[PDB]
Amino acid sequence: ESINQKLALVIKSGKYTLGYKSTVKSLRQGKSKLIIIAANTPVLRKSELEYYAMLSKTKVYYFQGGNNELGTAVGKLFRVGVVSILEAGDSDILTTLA
RNA sequence: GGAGUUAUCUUUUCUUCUUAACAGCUUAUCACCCGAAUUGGUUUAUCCGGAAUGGGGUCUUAUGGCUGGAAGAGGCCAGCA
Repeated sequence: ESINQKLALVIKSGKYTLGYKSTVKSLRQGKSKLIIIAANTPVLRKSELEYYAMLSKTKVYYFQGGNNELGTAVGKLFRVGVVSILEAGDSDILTTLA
């Protein structure tokens, strides 16, 4: 499974949140278990979500496509840089590594 | 405030007067509102704002207007020696 297939399942039973400030919260306190980082996410602010994730030792999914492919997988128009997955729910993203 | 026209006739008809550096007061655009849940802006709007979120949160520039200088000075037009 690719994570964009499983993102539609996070919407229902699980919880996600989008944003730089939203992911900054979630890596510092550690409410996110798995973040997603896209391709064309801005210069400084992308690197910090890699940093804080390695620091707290929260997991990072490095994405295949760009911000448009990531944004359509959740559901807004804008160039979604990150998706912070708090709870999985219906998503089979846990049992990818078994 | 001043004058009803040489010719029939005219006092709410025409004309003249009707003003003033600076400092203080304090507005459109931009960006840590990047970020972005939401949606003010004819609107296509990812955008940015009423409204809501962080970390602990807010800000610059600036047509005009308001206020001070001006206790004082000019000026339609007249009164005396």
